[PDB]
Amino acid sequence: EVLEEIHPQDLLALWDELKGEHRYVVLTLLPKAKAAEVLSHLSPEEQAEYLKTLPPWRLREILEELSLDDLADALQAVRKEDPAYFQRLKDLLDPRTRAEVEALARYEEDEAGGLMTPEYVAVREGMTVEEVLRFLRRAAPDAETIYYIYVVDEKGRLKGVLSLRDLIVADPRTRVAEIMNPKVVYVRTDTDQEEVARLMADYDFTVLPVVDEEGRLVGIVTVDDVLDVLEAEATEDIHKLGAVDVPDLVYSEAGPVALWLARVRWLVILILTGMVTSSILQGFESVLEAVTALAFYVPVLLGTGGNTGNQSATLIIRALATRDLDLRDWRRVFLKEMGVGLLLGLTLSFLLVGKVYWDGHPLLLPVVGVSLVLIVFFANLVGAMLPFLLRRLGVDPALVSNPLVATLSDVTGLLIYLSVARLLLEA
Amino acid sequence: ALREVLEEIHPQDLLALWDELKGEHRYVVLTLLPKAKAAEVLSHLSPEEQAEYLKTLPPWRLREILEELSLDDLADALQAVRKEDPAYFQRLKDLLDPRTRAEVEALARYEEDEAGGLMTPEYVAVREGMTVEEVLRFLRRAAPDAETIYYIYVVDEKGRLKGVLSLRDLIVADPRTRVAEIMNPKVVYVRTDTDQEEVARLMADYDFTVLPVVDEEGRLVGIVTVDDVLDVLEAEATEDIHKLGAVDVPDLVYSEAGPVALWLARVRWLVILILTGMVTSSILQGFESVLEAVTALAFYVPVLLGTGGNTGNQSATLIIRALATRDLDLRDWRRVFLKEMGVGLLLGLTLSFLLVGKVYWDGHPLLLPVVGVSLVLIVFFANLVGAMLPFLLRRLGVDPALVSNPLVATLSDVTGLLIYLSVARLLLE
Ligand SMILES: [Mg+2]
Ligand SMILES: [Mg+2]
Ligand SMILES: [Mg+2]
Ligand SMILES: [Mg+2]
Ligand SMILES: [Mg+2]
Ligand SMILES: [Mg+2]
Ligand SMILES: [Mg+2]
Ligand SMILES: [Mg+2]
Ligand SMILES: [Mg+2]
Ligand SMILES: [Mg+2]
Ligand SMILES: [Mg+2]
Ligand SMILES: [Mg+2]
Ligand SMILES: [Mg+2]
Repeated sequence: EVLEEIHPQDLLALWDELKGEHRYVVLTLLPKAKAAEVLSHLSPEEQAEYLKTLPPWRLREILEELSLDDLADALQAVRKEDPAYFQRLKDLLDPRTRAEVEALARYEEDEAGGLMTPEYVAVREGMTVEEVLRFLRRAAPDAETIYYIYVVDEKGRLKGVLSLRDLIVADPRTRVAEIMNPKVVYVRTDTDQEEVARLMADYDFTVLPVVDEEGRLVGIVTVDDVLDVLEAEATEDIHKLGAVDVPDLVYSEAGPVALWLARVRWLVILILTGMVTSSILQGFESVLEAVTALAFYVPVLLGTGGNTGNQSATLIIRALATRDLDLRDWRRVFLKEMGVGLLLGLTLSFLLVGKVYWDGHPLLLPVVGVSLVLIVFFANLVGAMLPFLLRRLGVDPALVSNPLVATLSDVTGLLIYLSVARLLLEA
Repeated sequence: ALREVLEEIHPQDLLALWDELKGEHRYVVLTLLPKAKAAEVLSHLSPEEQAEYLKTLPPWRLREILEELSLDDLADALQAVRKEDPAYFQRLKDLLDPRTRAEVEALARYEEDEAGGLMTPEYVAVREGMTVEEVLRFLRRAAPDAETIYYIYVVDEKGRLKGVLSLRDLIVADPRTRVAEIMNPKVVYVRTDTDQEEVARLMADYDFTVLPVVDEEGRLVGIVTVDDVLDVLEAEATEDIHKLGAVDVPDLVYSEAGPVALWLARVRWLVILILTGMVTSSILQGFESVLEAVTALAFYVPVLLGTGGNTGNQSATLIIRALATRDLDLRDWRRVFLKEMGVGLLLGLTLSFLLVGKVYWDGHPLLLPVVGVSLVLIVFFANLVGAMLPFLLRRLGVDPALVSNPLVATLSDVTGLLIYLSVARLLLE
C-alpha cells in the first residue's frame, strides 16, 4: 500500500511532532534505504540515540544502505557520545567499508575530507565516450553521482572532468580527453568547510573533486551537503553576533544549565569592560556634581553610540564573510564610513538637541549636541574597523559581536561626552 | 595578445578581479571578452552594475551579450533596467528575437522573489507515450539549448505535470522499456507564487538539484536550479544579518553603495530608536528627586543598563534564528518563556556577584542591594523580553528578524531604568 508511497521527507517533517516509540518502529518498518535516509537527516543527537536503540540487524541494515560520508557523520556522533559502543557499533561493518569510513573520520569534520564521499566515478585517461558510458552503467549502482566523471592519470591524480551531459551528446567513438575539461577546479582535504561552499557556489558546480595532500583524487563533495554548510555557517555567524559562542547549539535541544554555560562567558567579559564605565563616571564627579543635567542624557547619548557602532560593524562583518570586502579595503571603508558618521551625527543631533531644549535645559544644549556628532562619529568608525582589525590579526570578525561593540561604545561615549563637558565648563 | 593570454582566463578569475578594476577597465573587458564569457560576467554582477553596462556598452556587444545569456538571467538584467530606466528597458527588448523576447515578457511578469521569479523555461519535457530509447534520442537533440538534462519532466496533452525522470535512470534502464515506467508521480513541485526562500527550503531538504514550477492549474512553465537557490540562501541569510543590526535594505551591497546610499539605509532605524530612547531623558528627570539624594547612584547606570541590553541581545538572537531555521514552533513560546525564565535568573545571579563586588570595592558600600538586586531584576526581565519579542512579532505577521539588536538595547534602556530607579525609590525611603 503506502509502505512504498511515503517519502523519507514526509516522515522527516512530521518527526517534530511524533512520539519517540512510534518514531522508533518507523525505523524498523520502512524499507532499508528509506530507514537510512531518515536517520540521515536527523540531529546528530537523535542519530546516536537510535543507533543505540535499534536492533543489531536493522542496525547493520542502516549502516549498509547509508552513504559513506553520511555514515562517518553518524558514527562520529556516537564516537563523541558513547565511545565504547562506538567501536562495537563499528564492528558490524565489513572490512572494505570500515576501512573506508575510518579514513573519513581522520579528516576534520569542518574541512573537505570531512565533507567528501569516496563513491565517486573516476575513469583512467584514454577511453572513449561509448566505453565511459558502459563503465558508468557498471559503476552507477554504488556511486553517489555519475553526473560528473573525473579523469585521473596513472598515479591517481586529477587530469580532467567530464559531464554526463557531454557523453550523451557526443559521438560514442570520440576520445574523452578531447571533450573533458583539463582545468579541474578542486579542493584539498584540509580545505575549509566554508572555503568549499564558496567554490561550489562560485563556479555553479554540483559536485567537487577533493584531492588528497598529494593531488590524488580521494573523494567528492555534493552541493546538497554544502547547503547544510552554508546554513550552519550563517547560523554560527548570527549566533556570534548576539554574543553566544556555541557554533553547534540548537535551542530546542539544549537545557538551562547548558544555555547558562553558553551565554555566561561573554556577559562576564563585557561587564568587566562595562565596569570601566563606573570608574570613568567617578573620575568626572566634579562635573557631575556642578551641572546635574549632564547625567540626565547619558542613556540616550551613550546608547545612540552603540546603535551606530552595531550597524557599521554589522554592515562590515558580513561584507567580509560574503567576501564583498577584503582586508585591503579598510583604508577606503574608513573614508566612506567616516563621511557617513558625520552625516549620521548631524541628523541625530538636530533631533536630540530638540529634546534637550524642550526638556528645559537650553544651556547644556551645545554640550549634548556637539557630543553626539562626536560619538556617532567614533562609534561608527569603531564598529567599522574592529572586524577589519581582527582579520589582520587572524581572528573571526564575528567575535566583533553587537554586544561587544555596544559595551565598547560606552567606555568611549562617556570619555567623549564628559571630557567635552569638563572642557566646556571652563569657559 | 588580448584575445589570447586572456582568452583562457576564467570569467570567475575575472569576477574575483572585478572590484580591483576601474569603472573604465571593467568596461573594455566587458566589451572585448568573447560574447560568451562577457555575459557570464554580467550574469553574477549586481542589478545596479548590470543596468549600468547594459546602457553604456555599445548596441552591438549589447545585442551579442543580451542574447548569449541564460533566460532567467536575461529577465533579471531586464528588470534591473526597468527600475532605473523604464524607457531603455523596452528599447532594449528590441535587440531580442521574437522567441527569446517571448519567454521574457512572460518571465518578468512574475515576482522577483517568487518561484516564477528565479525560474527558467529551458527545461526538457516529454510524454509518457515514450520509451527510454526516444527520451535519450530526444535529449540529444534538445540538450544544447537547455539548463539541465539530468532531470526530465513529463507533461500531458494540455501541459500539466505528471512525473520526473533522472538521467541516471535513463542510463541504467533498458532502452526498450516505457517512460511512464521509471518516472515518478510522487513529483514534488512548487507554485509560481511560492516564496523565494520557501523554494530554497525544499530544494535543501529533498537534496534536489532541480525543482519544477506550475501555475494554479498544475501545468509546467519552468524550473529552478540549486545554483540560483544557492545565492538566495545567502541573500535571505545575509539580509537577516543586516536586519539584526538595524540596517533595513533588501540586497544592500556595501562595496557599491556610497555615503548617501548607506545614510539612506541606516538613518531610518537610528531615528526610530533615538526618539524611543529619549524616553530615558524624561525618565531620568521624573526621577531627579531620587537621583539628587544619592550621588553614587548614577555612577553605575551604564553598567546596569548596557548589561541587560546585552543579555536581551543574546536571548533574542538564539530565538530569532531558532525561528528562521524552522527549529521553533510559533507554539513553543510558552516553553521558551518557562525555559529562559531560569537561565536569566541564573545569569542574573552570577553577574550580580561580580557587579556587587565592584559597587562595594568601588567605594560605595552605602547599600549594594540598590544596585546588585536591580541587576538581577534587569538581567531577568530583559532576557524574557528579547525572547518573547520575536515570538509576538511573528503571530502578528511580521518578520521577527526585525527585533534587531539595537532595538533590543534601546528598548532595554526604557525598561532598565524604570526597574533600577524604582529599586532606588524603595530602597532609599
Ligand atoms: Mg569555521
Ligand atoms: Mg564528516
Ligand atoms: Mg553562483
Ligand atoms: Mg549557468
Ligand atoms: Mg552527501
Ligand atoms: Mg565566520
Ligand atoms: Mg522575502
Ligand atoms: Mg529572477
Ligand atoms: Mg540537505
Ligand atoms: Mg542524500
Ligand atoms: Mg539558472
Ligand atoms: Mg528572513
Ligand atoms: Mg547600550
